[PDB]
Order: sequence, then C-alpha cells, then structure tokens
Amino acid sequence: QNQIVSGAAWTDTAGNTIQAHGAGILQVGSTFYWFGEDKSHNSALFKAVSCYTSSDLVNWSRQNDALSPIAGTMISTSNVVERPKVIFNQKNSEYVMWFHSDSSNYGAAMVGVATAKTPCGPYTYKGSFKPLGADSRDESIFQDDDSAQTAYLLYASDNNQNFKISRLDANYYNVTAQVSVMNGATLQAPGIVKHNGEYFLIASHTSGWAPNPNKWFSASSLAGPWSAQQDIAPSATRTWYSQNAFDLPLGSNAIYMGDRWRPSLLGSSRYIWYPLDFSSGAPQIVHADVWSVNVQAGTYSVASGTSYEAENGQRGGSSTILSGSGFSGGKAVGYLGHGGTVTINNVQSNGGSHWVALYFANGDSTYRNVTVSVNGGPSVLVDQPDSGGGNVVISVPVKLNLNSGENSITFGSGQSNYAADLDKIIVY
Ligand SMILES: *[C@@H]1O[C@H](CO)[C@@H](O[C@@H]2O[C@H](CO)[C@@H](O[C@@H]3O[C@H](CO)[C@@H](O)[C@H](O)[C@@H]3O)[C@H](O)[C@H]2NC(C)=O)[C@H](O)[C@H]1NC(C)=O
Ligand SMILES: OC[C@H]1O[C@@H](O[C@H]2[C@@H](O)[C@@H](CO)O[C@@H](O[C@@H]3[C@@H](O)[C@H](O)O[C@H](CO)[C@@H]3O)[C@@H]2O)[C@H](O)[C@@H](O)[C@H]1O
Ligand SMILES: *[C@@H]1O[C@H](CO)[C@@H](O)[C@H](O)[C@H]1NC(C)=O
Ligand SMILES: *[C@@H]1O[C@H](CO)[C@@H](O)[C@H](O)[C@H]1NC(C)=O
Ligand SMILES: OC[C@H]1O[C@@H](O)[C@H](O)[C@@H](O)[C@H]1O
Ligand SMILES: [Ca+2]
Repeated sequence: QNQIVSGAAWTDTAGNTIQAHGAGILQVGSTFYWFGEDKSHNSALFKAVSCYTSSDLVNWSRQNDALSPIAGTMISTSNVVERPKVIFNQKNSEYVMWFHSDSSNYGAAMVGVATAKTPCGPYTYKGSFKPLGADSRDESIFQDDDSAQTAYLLYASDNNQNFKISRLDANYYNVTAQVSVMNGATLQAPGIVKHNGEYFLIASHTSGWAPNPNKWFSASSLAGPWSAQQDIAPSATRTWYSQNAFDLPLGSNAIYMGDRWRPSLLGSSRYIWYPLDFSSGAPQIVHADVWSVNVQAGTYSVASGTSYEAENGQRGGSSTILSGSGFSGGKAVGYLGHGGTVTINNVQSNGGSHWVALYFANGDSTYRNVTVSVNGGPSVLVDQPDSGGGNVVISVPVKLNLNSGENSITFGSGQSNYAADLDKIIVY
C-alpha cells in the first residue's frame, strides 16, 4: 500500500516526525538503515546522528541514535555534524561512519569518523581531521563493487571551489590517495551511483540553503575524466526544490533522495525522494508526487492520478486568472486568500483518504500557505515554499478525505495572507 510522497511530513512507526536529514543509506541483508542529522531543535548545531530501519524503504522505525554529542570535543553541541554516511567494512566486520565535522561557522572544514559493530551502533568517535590536509565540507562515501570493495570519499574542498574524490584505506579509517579533483566546480551535496559499469556523480552547486539545479556527471573511472554537467531535473524547478543527499541503486535505476531545507525552521525540512530513471542512459528525476517501490524486485511504480485545472474551478471573491508558460494549460489562479478563493468541483473519488498534489507558483523568497477545505469541511493549511518564480510550478502534497462520487475542494477561503498561485491539482 505504502507510498513515497515527497514534501509530506514523514513519520516513523512511533508517529514522530522522521529526523534523518542529510540522508545516508546502508543495506545490511534485508534491512535498510537510514542515517541523518537530528534537527528536532531547529538548529544547525549538532544534536544526534539518528538511525531508522526498514525492510521496504517506506515503513521506518527509529532506533537508538547512532552518534551523540560529546562535550569538549568536535562532536559537541557547539559543533556541526552533517551528512552521515555508513559503509560496512568486511575485513574488520565493522561499520564505519563518515560525516562532515565542522565548527558553527563552517571554518573548520573537516571530516569525522566513528565506528561500531552494530549497524545502528551506537558509534564511537575516532576523531575529526582534514582529509590529506585539505578542506572537507559536504561529503559522501562511495563503496565500489570491486572485490576489495574499495571506498572513496567525495568532498567539497578549498572553500567549496574544488570537488575532490579520494580513495579510502583498507580500514575505511583515512584517505590514502587522491583520485580526482574538479577545480572550480563549486560542487557540494555529492552522491555516486554505479550503473552499467559507469560511475554517475550527482551534486548540487553551492547556493546556501537555497535549492539549485542539481547536476549529473559520468565517468568510466572515478579518476575521470568526468563529463560536463547535465540536469537531472527541469532547470527552473531547482531539483524540484531539493538538494541531493543520497542516491540509492534500485534494479536498473535508482532513487534520488534529497532534502528540502527549511533554514528558518530546520526540523521541518522535508524529504524529497523520486525515482531516478536511467532509461535514456543517464539519471533523470521522475517527478512522481506519489510512487511505490518494490525493493526486492528493484522496481518502482508511479501512481497515476487525475488532474483538475485550477482555472476551471469556480473563482470566488477577488481571485483572478493569470497566464504563464510555466502553468499547465497556460493558466493559473492568482490572488488566492485575502478575500479570493477557487472551488474545484466534480472531483471524482472512490472515497477514503487520497493524496492530492497542489501545483503552484510562488514568486516570493519566503513561504506562503493555502487553506484546503473538502466539501465545506474544516480547512487544513498547506505549506507553499518559494517556487523559483511566478512562472515556475512545483507541487506539495496534502492527504484529503473524499467521499465516493463527486467532491468539491476550496482553496484560499478563511486566510488573510495571500496564498501562492494555484496551477492545478492531481488527485491520487
Ligand atoms: C502562512 O503564510 C504567511 C505568509 O504567506 C505567513 O505570514 C508571515 O508570517 C510571519 C511569521 O508569522 C510574519 O512575520 C513577522 O512579522 C513581525 C511583524 O509583522 C516581525 O516582527 C517578525 O520578526 C516576523 O518577521 C509575517 O509578517 C507574515 N507575512 C505575511 C505577508 O503574511 C504565516 O506565518 C504562515 N503561517 C504558517 C502557520 O506557517
Ligand atoms: O548554509 C549551511 C548549509 O548549506 C550548505 O552549504 C554552504 C556551506 O557548506 C558553506 C560553508 O562555508 O559554503 C557555501 O559555499 C560558499 C561558496 O560557494 C562561495 O563561493 O565561497 C564561500 C567561502 O566562504 C563558501 O564556501 C555552501 O553553499 C550545505 O549543503 C548544507 O549541508 C549546510 O551546510
Ligand atoms: C509498514 O508499511 C508497509 C507498507 O509497504 C506495510 O507492511 C504496513 O502498512 C506497515 N507495517 C506495519 C507493521 O506497520
Ligand atoms: C588520519 O590522518 C590524519 C592526517 O590528515 C590525522 O590527523 C588523523 O588523526 C588520522 N585519523 C585516523 C583515524 O587515522
Ligand atoms: O501579493 C499578491 C499577489 O502577489 C503576486 O505575486 C501573485 O502572483 C498574485 O496571485 C497575488 O498573490
Ligand atoms: Ca493550470
């Protein structure tokens, strides 16, 4: 049944908001382990490397925290611990965790290591350092599938200007040699997945918390040469408002796992997971608002839903129709909220709880929100991130309770702040 619904608030088996940002994924046997920053405290300072497990990548269960602060050290609560990655060391039968270990102004620019014999740990800190003497901020660990299972650190170096790939020693404890450097790449948030014997690097450019168009690069060796940057998503959408975290191989394709960073409320940062489809020979995000993964078969199924054009709705109050090449049908409804509404009618449904995808444009740099009322019911307030332009449409999901047969859905009523411009909705 379960569904990967990007943008919705995800909850563990305990009903608590998952707090595993900067995802790192490890698969011991039939269990998946998801590692991330715990951001419960709405701050970038360190609180925990969390630990969640699952058997099918949707139903997650929060274990003990795999790494926890230590006062007077550099994994203390005055420091920063980002993007935990974990591979398994066959030789030592040992789980080695890498992370970006830094100071609160990111001037320290180090890696940190920790080990444990249990996948979810807890892990003991072995210390932090500059890899081969150089800056390391955003990083990732690639485990090759050669016989030695050689591991590589991927990291943004020299104040994020030069992207580097270096080989890990046979213990995964330190870096033995450089392999590759892209000078002036200003790449961060890296991941690598190996597909058809070719290495694909995925990475953001550097733009603070602001999402930018993430890029793919390929090479037949980790040393290179690497292809020039290409898009994994439509450029205007800024990776569908997200930033790469982990790229997990899945059958003959992969899953793109990104974070939607909310700097002003970091705990509430969302998880953006999409099929990464290689049918063209290269990774492309499949913009699936709702989709399912069958891990055992390495397949994904993209749920198909029904589109309703916001402009075919019934406007109320001071809402308007707007025109733009970014809108589906060429139109959207503006001036929603602050006295303007639109009701979408004859939304057909077998009844129950249905994921509905609100397609909108938000030209501001800050969040808006919209009220959503089904058949005159009490409204839920749905968040609307900055979209990248009044002509750029991304989508957020809201789970709604419909009746069998004909429903209505009302946007913008009972809110004094303007909402974002509604392009359409897709009822799954
Ligand atoms: C729903 O979206 C609206 C905007 O679309 C959000 O309203 C904005 O809300 C913020 C925070 O509540 C307001 O901020 C503050 O303004 C006061 C003085 O006005 C200032 O002293 C504070 O430092 C802060 O900046 C902001 O005025 C408001 N802007 C607009 C245009 O409405 C609202 O917060 C969202 N609601 C939810 C539940 O997320
Ligand atoms: O804001 C913190 C947050 O955002 C990301 O990245 C930023 C930081 O890693 C930061 C560290 O100094 O560097 C940003 O990059 C600029 C660089 O692009 C510019 O040209 O020069 C300055 C030199 O001071 C700086 O290096 C980067 O955007 C991370 O993705 C996220 O995890 C978190 O750290
Ligand atoms: C976990 O989610 C999966 C959906 O694929 C399913 O087994 C069920 O809904 C959940 N199981 C439990 C025990 O909560
Ligand atoms: C790795 O080597 C660095 C030198 O850059 C050193 O500072 C650090 O302590 C070493 N750590 C381990 C675990 O070998
Ligand atoms: O500020 C009020 C207006 O702002 C515009 O940017 C938006 O496209 C309109 O639909 C309306 O919301
Ligand atoms: Ca439209």
